[PDB]
Formats: sequence, structure tokens, C-alpha cells
Amino acid sequence: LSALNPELVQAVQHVVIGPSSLIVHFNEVIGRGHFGCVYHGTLLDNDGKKIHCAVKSLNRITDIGEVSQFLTEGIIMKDFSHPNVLSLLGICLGSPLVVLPYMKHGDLRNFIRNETHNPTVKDLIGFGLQVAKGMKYLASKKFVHRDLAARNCMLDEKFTVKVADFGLARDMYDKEYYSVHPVKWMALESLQTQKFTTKSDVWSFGVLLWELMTRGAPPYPDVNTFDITVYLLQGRRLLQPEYCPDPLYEVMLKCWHPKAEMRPSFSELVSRISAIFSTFIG
Ligand SMILES: COc1ccc2[nH]ncc2c1
Repeated sequence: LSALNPELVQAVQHVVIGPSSLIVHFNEVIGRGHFGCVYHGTLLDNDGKKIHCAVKSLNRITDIGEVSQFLTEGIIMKDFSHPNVLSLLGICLGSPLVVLPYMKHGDLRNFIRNETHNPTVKDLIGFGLQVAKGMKYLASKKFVHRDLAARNCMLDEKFTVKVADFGLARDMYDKEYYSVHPVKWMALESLQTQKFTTKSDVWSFGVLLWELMTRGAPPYPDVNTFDITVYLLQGRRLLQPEYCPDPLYEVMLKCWHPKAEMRPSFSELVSRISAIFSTFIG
């Protein structure tokens, strides 16, 4: 730690959580290991209010050059705050820690697949609108997500949807095994060139909307990941879900236009989806 550059240490101070402000419960994981080494924790704010948090231990960080790049990503991500985007509460410098808000209802895909939960069509469209608002915020900061899908959004105690799996919250599903070891959400040009843009996140958002309206059905279940490019080049697309309003399906189809410039912006998506949501009684 003494080997850290002083001007970088000064710059990261506003992101750094002192060890006396955080109680990490390394004896209890969140989501029974289905998110890697993410632990329950308690963060104390300046007023002494207890904040339930999710603590990720970054064990892949060894050298001081990796620590320094981690400090920078902490600095950049601390400026990303929106009601529909998972915020960074801070970082702690054992392995460096990432401190995130605790999400009571886990990932959005599991939530909508859960037989015990009964979201209405209106609630589902509401989740999509919240995702569009979070992406509208990321796009406005020129941040390209690259892995937008229902499994990568979370729900808090108030059922507020948060776009996750980016910045320091990335590799959300990276699990470590003892002996073992997103093409169906990707825009056609991303499958062809391996390049990602905000217009390719729009494509992914269209797929996420389809997941919401089918209550978490897997897209293209009968198509091999290799065969997806040819399938899309033939002009085939995901079909309209049973309980999906026609104007909402039109919005999905616009997201999958082969010309990236022809797809709506997240701003237009927020506009169009908010108008659709407002037609519903609740
Ligand atoms: C970065 O991975 C996670 C995983 C589960 C989580 N629950 N609440 C926050 C949170 C973050």
C-alpha cells in the first residue's frame, strides 16, 4: 500500500471506505454462491446510519499496477449515479473490496421466472421502462454496457430495477470451480465485427424487453449460438410474445433493425415506452 502513487491516493480518497466504516460478513454470501464471492456487509455513513451492502472481494488483483487501475475504475464509476443503475458505494483497500448497494430481490430474470411472484403486464413494461432509463443515463455518459440482458439487472427492496454487471460490478456470474473450468443478445454487427456501441446495446435492450414480456423465456431456444448470425441475416427475428402489446412489439423490432443508425436511441425508447406504460390501468 505504501508503494501507491500519492497523487492517485489523493484522487481516490472520496471513493475509499475506511476499514472502520465497514463490517464485512465474510461468513455469509449473497445468492447462495450464484454470484461468486459477494458477501453481506454493513456500511456506516457519516451520520452512523447502517446501510446493507453487497461486498465483492477482488482476489484476481495482486500487483500494485492492478491495484492502481482498480483505484481509477473506482474514481470513474463513483460518478455514475442514477435511480436505474447500480451505484458504487465505494472501495476498500487482504484483497481489495468493491462495496455495492444490496439488492433484496436479486436479478430481474430470476424474479420474473419465479412462480411465487405475479407481475402484471403493466409491471413488466414498467421494468422495461426502468431499464431504458438506466441505459439512457449510461448512453448519455458515452458508456457502452456490452452485456445487457435480464440476468444483468437487479431489483431492490422497492422493486426498483437497476442496470448492473458493468464497471466494478462486472463478472456478476463468474464462479470459481474445483475441477470443471451473450451471442443471443448481441447485435448482428457485433456478431460480425466483435465491436460494441450504444446502438448494439439498443439491440440487446430489444431482447431484454422480449425476456420481460415472456417472463424470462430463453430467446431462440432452437437456434445454435453459431447459427444466430445466419438466422438474423435471413431477416428472422424473435416473435411477438403472447401478452405483449402490439406497439411494444413494434419498439422491439425497431431495436433489431440491421442498420445500427436506424435503431431508436435510448432517449426515444424511454419516450415511446413511457407513453405505452401510461395507457395501462394500475
Ligand atoms: C456484483 O454482484 C452482485 C451480486 C449480487 C448482489 N446483490 N446485491 C448487490 C449485488 C451485486
